[PDB]
Amino acid sequence: LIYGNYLHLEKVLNAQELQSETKGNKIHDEHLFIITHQAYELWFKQILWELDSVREIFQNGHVRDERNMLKVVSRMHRVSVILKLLVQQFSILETMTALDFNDFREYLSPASGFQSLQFRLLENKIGVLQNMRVPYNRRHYRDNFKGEENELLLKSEQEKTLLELVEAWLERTPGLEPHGFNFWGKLEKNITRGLEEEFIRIQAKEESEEKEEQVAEFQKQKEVLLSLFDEKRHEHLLSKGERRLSYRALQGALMIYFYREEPRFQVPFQLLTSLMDIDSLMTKWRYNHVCMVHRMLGSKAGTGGSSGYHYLRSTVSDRYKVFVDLFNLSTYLIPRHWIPKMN
Amino acid sequence: LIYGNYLHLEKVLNAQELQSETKGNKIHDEHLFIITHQAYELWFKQILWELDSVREIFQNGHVRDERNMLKVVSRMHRVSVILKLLVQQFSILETMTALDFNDFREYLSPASGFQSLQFRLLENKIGVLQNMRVPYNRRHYRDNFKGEENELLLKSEQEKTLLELVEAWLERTPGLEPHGFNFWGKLEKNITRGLEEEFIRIQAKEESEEKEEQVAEFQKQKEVLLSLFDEKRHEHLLSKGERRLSYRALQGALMIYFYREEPRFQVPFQLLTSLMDIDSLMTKWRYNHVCMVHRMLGSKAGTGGSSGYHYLRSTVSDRYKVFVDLFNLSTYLIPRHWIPKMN
Amino acid sequence: LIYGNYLHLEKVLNAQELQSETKGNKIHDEHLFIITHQAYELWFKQILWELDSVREIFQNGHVRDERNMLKVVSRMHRVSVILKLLVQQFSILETMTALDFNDFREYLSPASGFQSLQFRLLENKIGVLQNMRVPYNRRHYRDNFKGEENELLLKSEQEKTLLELVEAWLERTPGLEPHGFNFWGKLEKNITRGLEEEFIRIQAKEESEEKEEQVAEFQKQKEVLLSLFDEKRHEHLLSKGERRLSYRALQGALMIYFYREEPRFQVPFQLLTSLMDIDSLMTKWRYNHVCMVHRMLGSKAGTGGSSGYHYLRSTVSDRYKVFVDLFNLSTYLIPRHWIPKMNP
Amino acid sequence: LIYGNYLHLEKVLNAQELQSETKGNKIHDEHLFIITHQAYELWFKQILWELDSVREIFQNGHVRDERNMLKVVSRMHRVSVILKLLVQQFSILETMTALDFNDFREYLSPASGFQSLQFRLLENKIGVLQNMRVPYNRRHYRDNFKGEENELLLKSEQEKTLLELVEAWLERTPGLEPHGFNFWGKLEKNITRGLEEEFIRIQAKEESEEKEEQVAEFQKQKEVLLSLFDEKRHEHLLSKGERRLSYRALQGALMIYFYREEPRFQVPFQLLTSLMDIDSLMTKWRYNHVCMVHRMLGSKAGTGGSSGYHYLRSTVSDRYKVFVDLFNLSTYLIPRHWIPKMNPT
Ligand code: HEM
Ligand code: HEM
Ligand code: HEM
Ligand code: HEM
Ligand SMILES: O[C@@H]1COCC[C@H]1[C@H]1c2ccccc2-c2cncn21
Ligand SMILES: O[C@@H]1COCC[C@H]1[C@H]1c2ccccc2-c2cncn21
Ligand SMILES: O[C@@H]1COCC[C@H]1[C@H]1c2ccccc2-c2cncn21
Ligand SMILES: O[C@@H]1COCC[C@H]1[C@H]1c2ccccc2-c2cncn21
Repeated sequence: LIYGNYLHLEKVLNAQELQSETKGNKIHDEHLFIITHQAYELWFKQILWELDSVREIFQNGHVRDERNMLKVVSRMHRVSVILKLLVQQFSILETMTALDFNDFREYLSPASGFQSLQFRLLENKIGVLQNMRVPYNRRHYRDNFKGEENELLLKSEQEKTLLELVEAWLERTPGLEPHGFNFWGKLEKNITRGLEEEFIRIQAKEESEEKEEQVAEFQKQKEVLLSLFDEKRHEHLLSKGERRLSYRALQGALMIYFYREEPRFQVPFQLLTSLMDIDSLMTKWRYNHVCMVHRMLGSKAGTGGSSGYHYLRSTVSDRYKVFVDLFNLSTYLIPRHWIPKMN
Repeated sequence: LIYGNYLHLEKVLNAQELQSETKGNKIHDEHLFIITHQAYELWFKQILWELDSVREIFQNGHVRDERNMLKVVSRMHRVSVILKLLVQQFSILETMTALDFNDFREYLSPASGFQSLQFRLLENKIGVLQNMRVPYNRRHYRDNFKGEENELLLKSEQEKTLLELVEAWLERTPGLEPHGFNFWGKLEKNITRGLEEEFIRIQAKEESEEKEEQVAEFQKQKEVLLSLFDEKRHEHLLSKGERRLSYRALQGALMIYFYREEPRFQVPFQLLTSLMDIDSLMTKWRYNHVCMVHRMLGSKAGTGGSSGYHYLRSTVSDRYKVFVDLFNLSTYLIPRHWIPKMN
Repeated sequence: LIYGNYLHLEKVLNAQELQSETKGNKIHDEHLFIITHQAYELWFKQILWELDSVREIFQNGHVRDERNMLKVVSRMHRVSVILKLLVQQFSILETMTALDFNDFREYLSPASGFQSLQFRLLENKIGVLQNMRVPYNRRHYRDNFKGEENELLLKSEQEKTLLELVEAWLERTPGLEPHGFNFWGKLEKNITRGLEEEFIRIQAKEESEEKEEQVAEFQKQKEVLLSLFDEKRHEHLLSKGERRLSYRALQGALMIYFYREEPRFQVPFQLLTSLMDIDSLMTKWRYNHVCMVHRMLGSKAGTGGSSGYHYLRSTVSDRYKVFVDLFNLSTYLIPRHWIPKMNP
Repeated sequence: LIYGNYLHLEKVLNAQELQSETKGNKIHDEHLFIITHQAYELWFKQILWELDSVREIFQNGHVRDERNMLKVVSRMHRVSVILKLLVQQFSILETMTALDFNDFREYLSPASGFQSLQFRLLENKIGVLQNMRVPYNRRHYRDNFKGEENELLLKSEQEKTLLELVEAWLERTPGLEPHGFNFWGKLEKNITRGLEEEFIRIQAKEESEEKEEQVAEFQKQKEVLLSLFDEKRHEHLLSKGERRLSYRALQGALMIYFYREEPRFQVPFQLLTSLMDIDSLMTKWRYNHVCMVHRMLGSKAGTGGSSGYHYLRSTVSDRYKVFVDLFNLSTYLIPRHWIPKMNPT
C-alpha cells in the first residue's frame, strides 16, 4: 500500500471540526483541544488492545507457561509506558491559556468527559468497581451512554476483569500448600517468634522518653504484622472495599514479594510491579487532569450545581486503586532472617 | 586552579561513610542512599542560594525596575527547573529494593527526615506557616533541631518570607488606584452589568430542565463573583488560613492574571506562573516522597508509634501550598469582554 | 453535542486496519505501529496549524506590534512543547521487539516514510532547502508524491517559509541604521580596541607555556571576531549553504542576542530561542528515529541498493538546521563592556 | 547518628568556594556551576561504586549463577537509570545565560574538564581504549594528571575492563560447542539454504524495474549475512578498532539475541540490553555536553588555538561506543524460521 492509505489518514486527518468555526467565531486554540483528545483516544484504544489480549491469555489458563508469562509482563509494561506518556501529554494543554480556553468553552456544551466510552471501558476492564464508584450530580456513570455503547459497557462489567484474573492466578501460587511447603504456616511461626524477640528487646532498654513511643509503636506494628494471619479481619475489610484480593491471593502475592530474588519468582514479581505501575500512573493521570480542570474552570464551576473539581478530587484516592493490596505488601515487610528459607 | 581543587572534591568525594560498614556488616545499597541524599542537599543549597538572592531583590524595593524583574523571573524559573529534576531524582531510589533497604535501615536510627535543616529553611523562606502546619508525634518541627541550627531556623521564621515580599509587590500594582485607573471599581461595575445581561439571556430562554439547571448555576456563580468584593469575608478567611495574600495583593494578582497578554503584564505574570510552578513541584516532590515511604516502609510504620505515610500524606494538601490564592485566581475568571479596557 | 461526535471518533477510532490481519496472519504488535504513526500525524497536523498561523502573522507585516509578537512567541513555544513530547513518544515503540516488528514488516511494503506528506510540508514550511537536501537512492523527495498532494507540496516550496519571514523581520531591526544608532560600526571599533587592550594584557605576562596557550587562543579568537565584519565571506558561505540568513538579518540577530536583557529585546529574543528550540528538537526527533531504524532494520538493510540507516544518519546534521545562524551567535560573544552602550 | 553527621554535610555543604567572590567581583551564577559539577561528581562516584562491584562479580567467575546474574543485571540497570538522570541534569545549566557564564569564565582558568578523574576512570573501566582515543591539542588524557591520581588511572587501564569481562562470559555461552548443540554450524547451513530459497523466488521471470532493485538488495543482504562467517574479516576489523568483541564472544551474543524469548536467555539478554543502554546514554551525555559547550563560548574557542566544540563532537562517534558489536547484532537479523531449533544440549 501507500503510507497515508495504510494508516487511513483520509479518516484521521479529516476528523477535525471546530465548533467555534461552525458557529462563526473561529477560535484558534480549539484545534489544540480537538487534537489532544483525539491523541488520548488513540492511546486508550491501544491500551484496551493490550489489556484485552492480556485478559484472554489469563482466561485460557496457560499464564503460568513461561512463554505466555513473558507476553503478559511485556504488554503490561507497555501499558505502563503508554500511561507514562499520557501523563506527560498534559504539558501540551498547559500551553493553552485559561482566557483562550473560555473563548470556545461555550461551543463544547453539553458534551461531557463522562461520554468517553474508551476511558470507562478501560476502568471497568482493570477492575474499578461500580458499587464503590463516586457519583456526580446525583447521576450514575452509565446514564451518559445510551445505546449500543451501553451494551458494550455492560460486557466490560460482566466479563472477568484483570483483577479477577490476577486473583485467580495468585491463588494457584506453588508453596501455599499446607501439606507441601506450607509458607503461611512457616511464616506465622518465624514472625510470632521474631516479635517475641523484639518486645523483650525494646523492654531490655533504659527507661527513656523514646520508650513510651516505642512501646506504643510495638502495639501497632504487632497489630499490623499479626492481623495478616487473622482471616476474619481480611473478610471484614473486603466487604468495606478496603481490600480487593481474596485471602489466598494475598498469600501468593506475599510469597512472590518475599522470594522476588528467586529465579522462579522474578517474572511473576515483574508482573506485580507492572500492575502497581499501571495503578500509580492511572492515579497520576487523574491528578494531572484535576489540576487542568482547576486552571481552566475553577474550584466552584461545575454542571448545574456541585463543582466538577470536587468530584474529580474524590477520584484521585485509594478507592480507585484496583491493585491496592499489592501496595500494602510493603506494610508487612519483615527482616530477611524471619522469611522461611529453602535447601 | 585545578578542577578537583576548585570543586573541593577532597571534601565532596570524601564524605561517604557507610554506617553498616562501620558496624561490620557492609550493605552495598547504603552507598546509593548516601549519594542520593547528598545530591538532594546540594540542590537544596542551590535552591536556597537562588531564593535568598530573589528575596533580597524584593527587600531593596527596586523589583519593579525591569532589569531586576528579569533576574527574579529567571532565578524563580531556575528553582522550578531544579525542583523538576529533584522530582525525577526519585527514579534513582526506585532501583533500590524494599528488602535491600531494610538490611541497612537499622544502622540509620535515630537520624530523621525532619533533621534536614535545608528543607526546613526552604519551607520557611517560601512562607510555609508554623501555625498552618501538621505536627508529627504531637511534636513541633523545630524541636528536632538544637544549637546554631535552631538559631538559623528561627531567623527564617522572623525574616520576610517570599510570600510576604510578593504580597508587598502585589499591593503596589499600578491601576488599583481609586482616582487612577480604578481597576477594582471598573471590575465590580462590569461584573454587575455582565451578570445582568447573562440573567435576561437565561430569563428569555425557553423554559426547560436546562433553563432551571442554568438558573441554579447562575445563582451560584453570581454569589462567587460578588464574594470577591467582600473584604471582611477575605479578612475572616485569612485568619482561618484559607487565604494567604492580603485583599490589595489579591486585586494586584487578578489584574496581572487578566492582563497577562498585555506587554506591561507579561513578565509579572511569568513570576506568578513560576511561583505556582514552585508550589506545584514542591507538592509533586512531597507526593513522590510519600510513594517512596509507602513502598520502602509501611502505611502504619513510622517514628514513635506515629503515622509515617499518613503524616507525609497530610503535607500533600492545599494548606502546604503557600501560593494557594494564585491557584484560586481561575475560580474568578470572567468572559474576555467583561474585563475593563486598558487603552 | 456529544463527546464522540464532536471529536469525530467514528472516523478516528475506525481507521485501524492491520495488514497482517487482512492477509490472515494477524500480528499483535502491528496495532501499536498503526496507533503510534496516527498519533504522530495528529501532532504534525497541529504543528502545521500553529506554523501556518505564525507564518500569516508575519505576512501581514505587523509582527513588530507587541500583541502579534506574543501570539508568535507563544505558538512557537507550543510547537517546541509538542516536539518535546514526540521525541518522548519513541519510548512507546521501544517496547516493540526487533523480532515482533519483522513479523509484520513484510505486510507494509512498498509504503515508505517518504510518503508522509505532513512531515515534508512541515520541513518545507520551516525552511528546509531542496538544493541542499541529501537525495535517497538518486531520487528526490517529491517523486514519492503525486496528484493533489504533489500540488500542495509545491506551494510549500514556493510560498514564504518561516526562515524567509524571520529574515525579513530581522533585517528591519531598529539600531542597525548607520546614521542613527550605528550598532555594526560601534561594534567593529569596540572589538578592534578591545582586542588591542587584551593583547597588551597577554603580552605583559610572564613568558611560560601558559602564556603561549593564551597567545594561540587570542590569535584564533581575533580571527573569528574580525571575520564577522567580512560581508563577502558571509555571501560565500550563504551560496555554499553553510549560512542561511542574509548579512543584515545576522546583524539584527546579534543585536537582540547582546541586548537580550533590554526591555525592547526580551520578547524578540524569546522568539529566537523558540526557533532554536524547534531546530534542536527537530534534530533530536531525527536522531531518535535513526536510533529506531538501526534497532529494527540494521546498519545496512535499506529499500533499494542504498542503506536506510546511513541516509537518515546524514539528515541528523547542521545542513538540516534551518536556524543554524542563530546557533552560531554564541561564537561571537564578547566581554560585556565591549558591547556598545544603549541610547536613551 | 544525626542526619547531617551521617551524610557528612559539614564537608558537602562547606565545599562551595566561588572564585569570582575570592577575586572580589562575585558572580551569582558561579554557585550554580559549582553545585552542578559537584552533583555530577557524586553520581560518577556512585556509577563507579556499582561498576566496580559488577566487575568483581565477573572476576570471581560465578556470573552464570542466577543469584549473581541478577545482581549484575540490576546494578547495570541502576547505572542506566543514573545516566538517564545525568542527561536530564543538563536542563539545570540551560537556565544559565551565555552572558552570565562569561562573567565568571575567566576565574575558572586554567582548570579543565579533562581534570575529571572520575569521568576518565569511568571511561577506562567500561572499555574506552587509549589506542582509539581522539587527542586534544596533541596532549594525551593521562598528561592532565599527576601523582596518586595518575597511579590510580593506570590501574583502570591495566585491570580487566567491563568489556573484557563481558567478552570472557560471552565466549563461555552454552550451545556454541561444535560437538554439542553446534549453533554456528546449524546457523551457517540454514542462512545458505535460506538465501538460496529467496533467490529462486526473486529469479522467477517478470523482468521489471522493481525486480532489478530487488536483486541489488538481495545481493547486498547476501554479502553482509555471509561476511558474518568470515572469521578473517572479523580479526581484520578488530585490529582496525571497528569491532571490539572476539569472534567467539560475537557468536555467544548472537545466540542470546536470537533466543531472547527463551527462559534460559531472558536474563543474559537483559544484561546485553543494559550494556547497550549504558553506551547509548554515555553518548547522549556527550551530545548534551556538546550542545552546552556550543551555547556557551561558541564552536571555535577552546584551549591553545584548539576547538573545544569540534573535539567533543568527535567523541560522539561510534569509536567511543564500547559495546558497538551489540548494536550491530540487528544487522544480522534473519527470518524467524531460519533460526536453528533449540534441543536439550
Ligand atoms: C481543558 C482541559 C480539560 C478540562 C477543563 C476538562 C474538564 C473536565 C470536567 C469538568 C470533567 C468532569 C465531567 C464533565 O463535566 O465533563 C472531566 C471529566 C473527564 N475528563 Fe476532562 N477536561 C479536560 C481535559 C481532558 C483531557 C485532555 C482528557 C483526555 C481524554 C479528559 C478526559 C476526561 C475523562 C475521561 C473524564 C471522566 C473522568 C472520571 O469520571 O473519572 N479531560 N473533564
Ligand atoms: C528510602 C527512601 C526514603 C524513606 C523510606 C524516607 C522516609 C521518611 C520518613 C519515614 C519520613 C518522616 C520523618 C522520619 O521519621 O524521618 C521522612 C521525612 C522526610 N524525608 Fe525522607 N525518606 C526517604 C527518602 C528521602 C529523600 C531522598 C529525601 C531528600 C533529601 C528525603 C527527605 C525527607 C524530608 C525533608 C523529610 C521531612 C518531610 C516533612 O516534614 O515534610 N527523604 N522520610
Ligand atoms: C519501527 C520504527 C520505524 C522504522 C523501522 C522506520 C524506518 C524508516 C526508514 C527505513 C526510513 C527511510 C525511508 C523508508 O524506507 O521508509 C524512514 C523514514 C521516515 N520515517 Fe520512519 N521508521 C520508524 C518509525 C517512524 C515513526 C514512528 C515516524 C513518525 C511518523 C516515522 C517517520 C518517518 C519519516 C517522516 C521519514 C522520512 C524521513 C526523512 O526523509 O528525513 N518513522 N523510517
Ligand atoms: C557551562 C557548561 C560547560 C562548558 C562550557 C563545558 C566546556 C567543556 C570544554 C570546552 C571541554 C573540553 C575540555 C576543556 O577545555 O575543559 C569540556 C570537557 C569536559 N567536560 Fe565540560 N563543560 C561544561 C559543563 C560540564 C559539566 C556539567 C560536566 C560534568 C561534570 C562536564 C564534564 C566534562 C568532562 C568530563 C569533560 C572531558 C570530556 C572528554 O574528554 O570526553 N562539563 N567541557
Ligand atoms: O464539560 C467539559 C467542560 O470543560 C470543557 C470540556 C468539556 C468536555 C468536553 C466536550 C467536548 C469534547 C471534549 C470534552 C472534555 C474532556 N473532559 C471534559 N470534557
Ligand atoms: O526516618 C527515616 C526512616 O526510614 C529510613 C530513613 C530515615 C531517615 C534518615 C536516616 C539517616 C539519614 C538520612 C535519613 C532520611 C531522610 N529522609 C528520611 N530519613
Ligand atoms: O519503509 C519503512 C521500512 O521499515 C518499516 C516501515 C516502513 C514505512 C512504513 C510503512 C507503512 C506505514 C508506516 C511506515 C513508516 C514510517 N517510517 C517508515 N515507514
Ligand atoms: O575548560 C572549561 C571552559 O569553560 C568553562 C569551564 C572549564 C572547565 C572547568 C573549570 C573549573 C571547574 C570545572 C570545569 C569543567 C568541566 N567541563 C569543563 N570545565
